[PDB]
Amino acid sequence: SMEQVAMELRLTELTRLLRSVLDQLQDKDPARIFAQPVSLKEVPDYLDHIKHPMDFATMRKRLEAQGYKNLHEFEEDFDLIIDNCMKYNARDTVFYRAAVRLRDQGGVVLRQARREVDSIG
Repeated sequence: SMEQVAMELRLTELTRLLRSVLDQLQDKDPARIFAQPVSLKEVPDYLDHIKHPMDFATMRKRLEAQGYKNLHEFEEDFDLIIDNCMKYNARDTVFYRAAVRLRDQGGVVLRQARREVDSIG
């Protein structure tokens, strides 16, 4: 149908906007602490601590398969990256501190993304 195509153009445009949001969030992590999944070879207990691991490469795979239906789902994954880190790593660590700085900096990008998603529909 024509509606299904219009829908798919919206999903495609959302994917376009979320791709740009993802790039901007990831620039706030120049150390690449959140770039890839936590290694289960190097942290073999990780899943005993963290039940839903997340990272930017995993978010990008979902994104490129148009797996985010709306901004809320994308924010959920970004918040997992942060929140997982802040639970697994202690407050005095470079990892925890990196998550705080990413949360703080990402806030600004996410604020305007919500406006753009509402605004453009």
